[PDB]
Amino acid sequence: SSFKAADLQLEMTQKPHKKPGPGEPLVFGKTFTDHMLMVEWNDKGWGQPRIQPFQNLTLHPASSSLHYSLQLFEGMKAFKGKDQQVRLFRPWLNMDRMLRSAMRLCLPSFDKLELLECIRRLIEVDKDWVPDAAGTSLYVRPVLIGNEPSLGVSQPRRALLFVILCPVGAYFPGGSVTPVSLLADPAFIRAWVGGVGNYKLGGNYGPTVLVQQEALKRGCEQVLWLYGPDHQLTEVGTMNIFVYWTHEDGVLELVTPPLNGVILPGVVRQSLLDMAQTWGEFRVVERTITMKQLLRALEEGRVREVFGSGTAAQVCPVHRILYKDRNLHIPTMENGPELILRFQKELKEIQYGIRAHEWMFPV
Amino acid sequence: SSFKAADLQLEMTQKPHKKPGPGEPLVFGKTFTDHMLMVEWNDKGWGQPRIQPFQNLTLHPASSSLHYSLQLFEGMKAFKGKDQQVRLFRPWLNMDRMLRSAMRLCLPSFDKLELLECIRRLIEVDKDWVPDAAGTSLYVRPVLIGNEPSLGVSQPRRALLFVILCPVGVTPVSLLADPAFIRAWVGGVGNYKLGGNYGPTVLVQQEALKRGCEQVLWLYGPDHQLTEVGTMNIFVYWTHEDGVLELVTPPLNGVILPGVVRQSLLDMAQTWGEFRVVERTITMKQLLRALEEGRVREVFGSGTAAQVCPVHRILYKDRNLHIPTMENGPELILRFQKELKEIQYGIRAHEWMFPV
Ligand SMILES: *Cc1c(COP(=O)(O)O)cnc(C)c1O
Ligand SMILES: *Cc1c(COP(=O)(O)O)cnc(C)c1O
Repeated sequence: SSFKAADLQLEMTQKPHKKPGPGEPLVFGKTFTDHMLMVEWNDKGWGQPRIQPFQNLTLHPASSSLHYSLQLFEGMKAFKGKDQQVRLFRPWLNMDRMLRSAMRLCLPSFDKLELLECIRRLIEVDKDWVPDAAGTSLYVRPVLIGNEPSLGVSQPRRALLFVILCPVGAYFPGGSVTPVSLLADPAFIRAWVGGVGNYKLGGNYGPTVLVQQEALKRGCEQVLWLYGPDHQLTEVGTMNIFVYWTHEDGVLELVTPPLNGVILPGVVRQSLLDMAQTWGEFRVVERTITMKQLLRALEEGRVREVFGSGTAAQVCPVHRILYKDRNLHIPTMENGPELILRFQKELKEIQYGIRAHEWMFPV
Repeated sequence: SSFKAADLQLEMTQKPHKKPGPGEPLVFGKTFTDHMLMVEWNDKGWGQPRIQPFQNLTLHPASSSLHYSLQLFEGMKAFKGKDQQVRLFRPWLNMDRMLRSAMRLCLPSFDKLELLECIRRLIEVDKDWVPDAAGTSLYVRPVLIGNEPSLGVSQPRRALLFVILCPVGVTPVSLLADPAFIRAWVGGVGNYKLGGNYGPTVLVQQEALKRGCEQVLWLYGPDHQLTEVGTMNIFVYWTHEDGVLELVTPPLNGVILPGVVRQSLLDMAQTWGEFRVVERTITMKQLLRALEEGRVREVFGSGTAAQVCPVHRILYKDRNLHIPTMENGPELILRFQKELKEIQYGIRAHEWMFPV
């Protein structure tokens, strides 16, 4: 059986931390709120969920979370409207994804709606920490880790679920959208079919640090993850990739790679697909995109916009790709970027409550 | 630049724990020793290395070790002979591998010989925990984790290196060879002992058990290359297609973890000079043909925990493949086990052993 939100214990902080305040820079994931959610799992099942003061974790040196990466995480945002109302963006999908990640690592199952209610209560306690300035939000970070005090590679008989919160600034401060340049080198592979790249597991990220540093040395901001001998475009850093172009059959379309096992099923990715399909102005498809297809479309002037999608960036433009020592210029910014700006505006209006929408979950 | 063993902080335990005996045969890595090594790193450099009592770690909930798997480990054994002398098996190779793993994850550099001396001093302190019975030893587990209190995916500005010790204690195994499960890929990180390569294997091992097998035979590529057996390297002893008797193991092209036992078996077999010893790709097609022609003598896995482990069956594409390992002695396996034990327990003096 799962832990219940009705069994939630609340321990308030005796020493509250000084809040950043409007005007001061909010660097991504470095500032933390006053409280955290904590739920323990053992042989007898789940314990009662607790909202306790922000504090360090006490782990046994042999904890399987530190030796065999029995760890997963989620990432979603809570937004504060001008009237101080806080709302979460499609959290049910993050709960769905978190459970799939738990099953892949043989970690304990939980009830998705009970966890969501526990998270709603946590954000409610720390509601004053959610910033209200343009483009700002509260990043919610749920984590489930194996906590077995054994060096055997096996299913944990002990686990720990915790949630921490971070007030974060605008990804594009000032409102102006800025593009990223990408390094596309086939020597670096993020995931493989039959692997775990389609799950938000800690293991998929650590190996990317060295690759990102190589991208920075070569003058690029992020990595374009290529897959297969045909160099299929999969991800842009930790974002899903979208290409807005006129296809080889002459039809205007928005394309993104299909969920074949090497793509992480993003919540923003699904939201852009749902939004574009509702408009019905162009074809919306999930199909494999190769470097040779992109190269042919660029020389024929068929590419309008290329972008990445994700919780941190929302919609991020791509203007340059460094491939085979040659610089490929993508006319994303010269085209507005019309579609990116339209997606950003509509997401902003839904997120900050300007538009009523079923996608938003009130806190 | 690096932490020094000369700068070692010693904090001996008060109120020690009860040492186990053969009254209850212990499970692998569940019983721990009295002390542990601990070294902290920050952007200004390494702190003082400490031998302190076995205690819990205190980590910030945003520690990069827990979110982005900035973690690596090592595994080596210490053996106690009849004259009570404790010796480590080729630890210099484990230190080489650990530093390579560290660089791959953008974790801090350290001097390999300074860490080895700190580990020697730690085992020296907990010397009475190392058992002397047949087939028993002390498993040494060094770990290096990222410890930056940031949710940004970046090079950690804080790290933690710790070492814990475990007193630990031939039957063949059956393997599941399903191409649907991939452990590692060329261009990936399967050739490094990173925590991230192990968590995803738990469900695959459960699938092996569900299908009646004991371990997983990891296949790679369109030609179904045999890469690893569980957390062990794979060896095949056969008469190859050219009619020559040989011992083969997959090469270090990126999908194979460079095992210390693997290297030791290759070195030992090369020194004898009785048959051909090579590093070459082994495919399921080659194995199937060799089994039908009666050319396979023995197949086994190698690693610190299991040492030399016989394989008697492989379940591939819903077909059972009997490997005649046990019906061929197992001559080579027994010879490897005998010679390793002689070197390990100090019956025969060798340069491979590091005295504690
Ligand atoms: C987190 C992530 C995404 C985007 O997911 P969102 O749910 O949209 O935040 C895409 N790709 C990778 C590799 C990711 O880790
Ligand atoms: C640890 C390990 C080995 C064996 O290495 P040894 O140094 O010989 O202990 C082989 N393969 C994998 C996947 C391993 O994790």
